[PDB]
Amino acid sequence: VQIVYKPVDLSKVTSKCGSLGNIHHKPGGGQVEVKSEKLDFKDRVQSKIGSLDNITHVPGGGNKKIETHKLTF
Amino acid sequence: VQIVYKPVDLSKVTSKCGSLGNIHHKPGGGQVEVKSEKLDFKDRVQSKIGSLDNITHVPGGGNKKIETHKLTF
Amino acid sequence: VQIVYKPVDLSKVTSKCGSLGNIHHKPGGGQVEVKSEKLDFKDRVQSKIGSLDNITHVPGGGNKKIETHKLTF
Amino acid sequence: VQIVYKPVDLSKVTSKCGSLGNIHHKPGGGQVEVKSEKLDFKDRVQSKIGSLDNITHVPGGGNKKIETHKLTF
Amino acid sequence: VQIVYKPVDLSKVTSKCGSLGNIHHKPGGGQVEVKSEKLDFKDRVQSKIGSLDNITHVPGGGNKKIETHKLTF
Amino acid sequence: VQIVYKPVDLSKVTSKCGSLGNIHHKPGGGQVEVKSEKLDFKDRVQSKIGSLDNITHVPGGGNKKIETHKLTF
Amino acid sequence: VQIVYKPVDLSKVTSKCGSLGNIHHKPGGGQVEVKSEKLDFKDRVQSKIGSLDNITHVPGGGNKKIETHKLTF
Amino acid sequence: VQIVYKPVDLSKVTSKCGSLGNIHHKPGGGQVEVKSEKLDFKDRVQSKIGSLDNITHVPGGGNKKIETHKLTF
Amino acid sequence: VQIVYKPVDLSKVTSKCGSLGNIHHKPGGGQVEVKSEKLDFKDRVQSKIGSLDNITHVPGGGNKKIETHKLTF
Amino acid sequence: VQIVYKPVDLSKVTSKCGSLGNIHHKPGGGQVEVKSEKLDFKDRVQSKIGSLDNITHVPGGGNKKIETHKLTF
Repeated sequence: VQIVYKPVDLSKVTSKCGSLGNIHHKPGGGQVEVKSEKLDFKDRVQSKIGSLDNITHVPGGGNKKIETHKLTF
Repeated sequence: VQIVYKPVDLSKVTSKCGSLGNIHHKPGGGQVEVKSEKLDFKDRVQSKIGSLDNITHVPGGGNKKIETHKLTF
Repeated sequence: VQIVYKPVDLSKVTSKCGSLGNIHHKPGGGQVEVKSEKLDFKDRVQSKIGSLDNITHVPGGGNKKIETHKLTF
Repeated sequence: VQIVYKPVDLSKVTSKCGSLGNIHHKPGGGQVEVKSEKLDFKDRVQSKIGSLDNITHVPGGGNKKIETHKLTF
Repeated sequence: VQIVYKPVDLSKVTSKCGSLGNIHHKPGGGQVEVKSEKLDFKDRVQSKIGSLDNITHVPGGGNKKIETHKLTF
Repeated sequence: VQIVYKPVDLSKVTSKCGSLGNIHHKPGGGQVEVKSEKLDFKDRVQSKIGSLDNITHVPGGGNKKIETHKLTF
Repeated sequence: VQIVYKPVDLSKVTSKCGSLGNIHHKPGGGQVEVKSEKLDFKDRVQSKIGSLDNITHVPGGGNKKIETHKLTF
Repeated sequence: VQIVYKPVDLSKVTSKCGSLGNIHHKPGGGQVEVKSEKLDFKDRVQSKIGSLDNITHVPGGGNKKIETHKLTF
Repeated sequence: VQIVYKPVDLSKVTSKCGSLGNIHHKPGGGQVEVKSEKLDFKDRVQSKIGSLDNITHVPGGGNKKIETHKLTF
Repeated sequence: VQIVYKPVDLSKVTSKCGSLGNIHHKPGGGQVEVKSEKLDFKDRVQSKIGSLDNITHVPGGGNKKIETHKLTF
C-alpha cells in the first residue's frame, strides 16, 4: 500500500486601506446583576458570568488564514 | 493499493478601500438581570451569562480563508 | 506500506494601511454585581466572574495564519 | 513500514502601516461587586473574579503565525 | 520500521510602521469589592480575585510565531 | 370705610401608612441628542435642554397645603 | 378708613409611616449630546443643558405648607 | 387712616417614621457631551451645562414650611 | 396715619424617626465632556460647567422653615 | 405718621432620630473634560468648571430656619 500527500496552496490575502479615520466609541455603561448559587464545570469549559466590557478592536488589516491539515490510518 | 492527494489552490482574496471615515458608536447602556441557581457544564462548553459588552470591530481589511483538509483510511 | 507527507504552502498575507487616525474610546463605566455561593471547576476551565474591562486593541496590521498539521497511524 | 514527513511552508506575513495617530482611551470606571462563598479549582484552571482592568494594546504590527505540527504511531 | 521527520519552514513575519504617535490612556478608576470565604486551588491554577490594573502595552512591532513540534511512538 | 379680614381654617391633613415595602427602579438608560443654535431667554425662565435624569421620590407621607392669602385696596 | 387683618390658621399636617423598607434604584446610564452655539440669558433664568443626574429623594415624612400672605394699599 | 396686621398661625407639621431601612442606589454612569460656543448670562442666572451628579437625599423627616409675609402702602 | 404690624406664629415642625438603616450609594462614574469657547457672566450668576459630583445627604431630621417678612411705605 | 413693627414668632423645630446606621458611599469616579477658551466674570459670580467631588453630608439633625426681616420708608 502507498499513501501520498501533497497539499499545495498559494494565496495572497490582500488588505489595502487608505486611512481609517476618526473612529469613536462613546458608551454609557448600563448595569448587570447575576444571582446564581452553584455550578460544576468540567472538561474544556470557557464562560462569562457578568461582563460589562466594551471593546475597540481596530486593526489596520484584518485577515486570518486557517488550514487544518489532517490525515489518519 | 495507491492513494493520491494533490489539492492545489490559488486565490487572491482582495480587500481595497479608500477611507473608512468617521465611524461612531454611541450606546446608552441598558440593564440586565439573570437569576439562576445551578448548572453543570461538561465537555467543550462556552457560554455567556449576562453581558453588556459593546464592540467596535473595525478592521481595514476583513477576510478569512479556511480550508479544512482531511482524509482517512 | 509507505506513508508520504509533503504539505507545501506559500502565502503572502498582506496588510497595508496608510494612517489609522484619531481613534477614541470614551466609555462611562456602568455597574455589575454577581452573587454566587459555590462552584467546582475542573479539567481545562477558563472563566470570568464579573468584569468591567474595556479594551483598545488597535494593531496596525492584524493577521493570524494557523495550520494545525496532524497525522496518525 | 516507512513513514515520511516533509511539511514545507513559506509565507511573508506582512504588516505595513504609515502612522497610527492620536489614539485615545478615556474610560470612566464603573463599579463591580462579587459575593461568593466557596469554590474548588483543579486541573488547569484560569479565572477572573472581579476585574476593572482597562487596556490599550496598540502594537504597530500585529500578526501571529501558529503551526501545531504533530504525529503519532 | 523507519520513521522520518523533516519539518521545514521559512517565513518573514514583517511588521513595518512609520510612527505610532500620541497615544493616550486616561481612565477614571472605578471600584471593586469581592466577598468570598474559602477556595481550594490545585494542579495548575492561575487566577485573579479583584484587580483594577490598567495597561498600556504599545510595542512598535507585535508578532508571535509558535510551532509546537511533537511526535510519539 | 371699614375693611375686615378673618380667614380662619382648621385641617388635619393625615397620611398614615403601614409599610411601603420593596420598591424597585431598574431603568435602561436610552439616548438623547439635541441640536440647537441659539436662544434668548428673559424674564423668569426655567428650562431643560436634554436630560436623562431618573428619579425615586419616595416620601413616607406626601402632602402639601397651600393658601395664597391676598387682598388689595 | 380702617384696614383689618387677622388671618388665623391651625393645621396638623401629619405624616405617619411604619417602615419604608428596601428601596432600590438601579439605573443603566444612557447617553446625551447637546450641540448649541449661543444663548443670551437675562433676568431670573434657571436652566439645565445636558444632565444625567439620577436621584433618590426618600424622606421619611414629606410635607410642605405654604402661605403667601400679601396685601396692598 | 389706620392699617392693622395680625397674621396668626399655629401648625404642628408632623413627620413620624419607624425605620427607613436598606435603601440602595446603584447607577451605571452613562455619558454626556455638550458643544456650545458662547453665551452671555446676566441678572440672576443659575445654570448647569453638563452634569452627571447622582444624589441620595434621605432625610428622616422632610418638611418645609414657608410663609412670605408682605405688605405695601 | 398709623401702621400696625404684629405677625405672630407658633409651629412645632416635628421630625421623628426610629432608625434610618443601611443606606448604600454605589455609582459607576460615567463620563462628561464640554466644549465651549466663551461666555460673559454678570450680575448674580451661579453655574456648573461639567460636574460628576455624587452626593449622600442623609440628615436624621430635615426641615426648613422660611418666613420672608417684608413691608414698604 | 406712626410706624409699628412687632413681628413675634415661636417655633420648636424638632429633629429626633434613634440611630442613623451603616451608611455607605462607594462611587467609581468617572471622567470629565472641559475645553473653553475665555470668559469674563463680573459682579457676584460663583461657578464650577469641572468637578468630580463626591460628598457625604450626614448630620444627625438637619434644619435651617430663615427669616428675612425687612422694611422700608
